[PDB]
Amino acid sequence: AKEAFEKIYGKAILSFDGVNGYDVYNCSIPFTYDGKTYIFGRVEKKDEWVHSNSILFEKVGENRYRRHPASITYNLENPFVVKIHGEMVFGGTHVTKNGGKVSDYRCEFYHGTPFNLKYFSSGPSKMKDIRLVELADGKIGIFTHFRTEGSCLTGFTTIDKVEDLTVEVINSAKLINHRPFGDAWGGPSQVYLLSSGLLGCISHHGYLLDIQLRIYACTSFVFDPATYEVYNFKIIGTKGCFPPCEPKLPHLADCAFVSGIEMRNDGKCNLYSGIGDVAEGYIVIDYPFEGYGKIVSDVAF
Amino acid sequence: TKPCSLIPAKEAFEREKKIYGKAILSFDGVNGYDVYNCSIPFTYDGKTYIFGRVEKKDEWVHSNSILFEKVGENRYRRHPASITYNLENPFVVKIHGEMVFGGTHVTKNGGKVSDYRCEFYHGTPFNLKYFSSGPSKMKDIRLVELADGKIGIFTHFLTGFTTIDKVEDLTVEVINSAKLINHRPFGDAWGGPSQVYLLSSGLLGCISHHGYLLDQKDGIQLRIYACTSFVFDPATYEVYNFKIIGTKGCFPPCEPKLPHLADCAFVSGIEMRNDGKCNLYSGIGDVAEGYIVIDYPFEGYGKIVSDVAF
Ligand SMILES: OC[C@H]1O[C@@H](O[C@H]2[C@@H](O)[C@H](O)[C@@H](CO)O[C@@H]2O)[C@@H](O)[C@@H](O)[C@@H]1O
Ligand SMILES: OC[C@H]1O[C@@H](O[C@H]2[C@@H](O)[C@H](O)[C@@H](CO)O[C@@H]2O)[C@@H](O)[C@@H](O)[C@@H]1O
Repeated sequence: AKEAFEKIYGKAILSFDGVNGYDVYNCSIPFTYDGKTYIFGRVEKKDEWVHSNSILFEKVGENRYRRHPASITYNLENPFVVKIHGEMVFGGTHVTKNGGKVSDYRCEFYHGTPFNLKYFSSGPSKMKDIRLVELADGKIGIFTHFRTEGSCLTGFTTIDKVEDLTVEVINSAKLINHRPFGDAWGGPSQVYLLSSGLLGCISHHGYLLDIQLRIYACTSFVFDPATYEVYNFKIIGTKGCFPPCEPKLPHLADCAFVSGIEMRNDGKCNLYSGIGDVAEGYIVIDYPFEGYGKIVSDVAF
Repeated sequence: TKPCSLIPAKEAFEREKKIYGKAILSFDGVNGYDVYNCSIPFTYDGKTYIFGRVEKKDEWVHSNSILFEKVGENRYRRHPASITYNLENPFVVKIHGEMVFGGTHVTKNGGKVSDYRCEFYHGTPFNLKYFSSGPSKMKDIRLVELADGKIGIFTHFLTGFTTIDKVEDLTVEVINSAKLINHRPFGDAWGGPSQVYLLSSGLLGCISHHGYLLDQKDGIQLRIYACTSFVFDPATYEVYNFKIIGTKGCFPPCEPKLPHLADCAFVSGIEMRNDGKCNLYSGIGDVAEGYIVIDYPFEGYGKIVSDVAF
């Protein structure tokens, strides 16, 4: 609601080459494959709305990524990755239009190796916020976000195998205790298995500050799959924490759309976020799940 | 019982056809994947291009559409600058001075196909912008710029036809309200529009796919696809000159993706040659793209005046 978060140990905006100067934002977390670092980016012209594609970028230098020409691209917004049963699960939002107007959107899921991803399922109509994680016992955890009916409710369910991911499973997910989130809307960008067996969630939450301001903040919480309880909900980042950048339009002046965290050698983490729907940056923050266990999941493909 | 009405015409075509040449296209830069069910070739900025459906031979419904630049005779390579499209069966047309690009976007549920619709993009060939989808489970939607500057739309429910003023006006509602064309020439064949051309007469030259299920005495069931053409009067919805113009056996040999596709040619369209004949491009056996050199199929109804010179 009104927290008192406004310590950062460093910050940067990433540079992206090979996309004709287009904006790149709302990225996946970085991942490794075959001795290199990669990231998926949402690529869009600054002056175009709902004209995104998701592109695979290879890290080529400090804070610098270049489109990898071998990879196919995906007709998707807000790409994301996770490791399930030793392979990549990749997703994003596929937008349908009717005569230029958005009419539908759904999450599309791919699995395989990073240069050989195969489409296997979509989530339900008008559900953007779906994230997967491998649980300690090898089941697959699924976070869902029920947004269509004016409500903003988060669900959680499990499946045994990734090709069991269906509309029916997602739609029937049991609701989590959402009372910690208050009037915020959103959900996880990246979910992590912790050494405790709990799940560390790095999430995006939106608020109207009261005419209103739209705020999109980087948040975290810890989730217990055994009880459906939520712990330690907090704000961990805002757009003002990142280096300045002119937002895509003025109404996005307080918009950070989180990507996720990466652990550092020094025990702190890089919090990656889309900012202003124009850029990707990171801030260096304290480990947000401190006391609930260390991250044991990885994106080392 | 009720053998498809098209079988006699298919058999007669195989007896009576005139083929002046043939080739299978070669594709570089897709890791040995199959490339089939292409767009027609087009030109842009002094080069020749074609969009291809790219899929591993032993994978079903795992396609992407890739832009290929022409390297040499019958040879194309993936153009690395282009984005790729998560689509089957890509196609192009020129409308109001720009490219309209389309293909089929497949939705799955737990690995199983649950839906598919045509997605449309517009712009220049390396800068295509998504603007609309057709209705659920309608693959074969084709556009053409009419003699009067309106946009003609062919639909498949039975083939329908309707018009719009500007490409942004292409909606599910417009497509679903299309009036049915004269069905009587087509009989009981399954089929759909492929590339549509404006003719100098103001009529439309339509390249189409038509086919049927064939049970074989001892053999397995084939899904025949043949390359067909007809001429269409947009004022009356009348169809002229419906005929077969290509079959898989006309093209160079290629082992089909699965045995039921041993007589599947899924047409792409025609390209005029300097000698007044045409290259008929087709997907063959869902594994390759080829062309056969044929007589101009709209002979007597006017010259093609539409273009894909972008
Ligand atoms: O713009 C802030 C925030 O809003 C949501 O997406 C918007 C836009 O990015 C997207 O093209 C359309 C259609 O899907 O929806 C929203 O207008 C978020 O999901 C996120 O993308 C964005 O940062
Ligand atoms: O396979 C013959 C012919 O059939 C249709 O497509 C098939 C297949 O290629 C496609 O992946 C799926 C899902 O759309 O549908 C059909 O099984 C045609 O549309 C054409 O693509 C193909 O040559």
